[PDB]
Amino acid sequence: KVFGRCELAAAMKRVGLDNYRGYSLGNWVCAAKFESNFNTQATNRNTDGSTDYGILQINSRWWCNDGRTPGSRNLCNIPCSALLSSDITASVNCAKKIVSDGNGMNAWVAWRNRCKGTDVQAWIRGCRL
Repeated sequence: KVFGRCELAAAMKRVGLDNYRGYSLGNWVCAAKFESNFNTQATNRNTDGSTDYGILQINSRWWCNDGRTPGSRNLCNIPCSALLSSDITASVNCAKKIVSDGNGMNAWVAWRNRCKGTDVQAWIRGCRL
């Protein structure tokens, strides 16, 4: 599923992401935009052989098990395919573990390079949340 901007904002808020660990909703919507373009089915392979999954492009090396990443840790206890669902709950739950990880949202390279320090409030502008 390809979410609309405000639709995703509302789904994320409902599942408790707004200000989770100090990160406003605009941060999460911005990250989804640049990581997957709001598409739950997005997958991208990495150079080390691991693969990024879903709306938040969660990496198979540490977070999920895709059965093809030798030595993956699967810290979120889920098959990576679960992250491609039209229901963002699993992705959000795993993201909550990642952001609590100590590095914050810097774990997401697109957030660091394209969202960090920008007026992320523009991302939820006009939405009825």
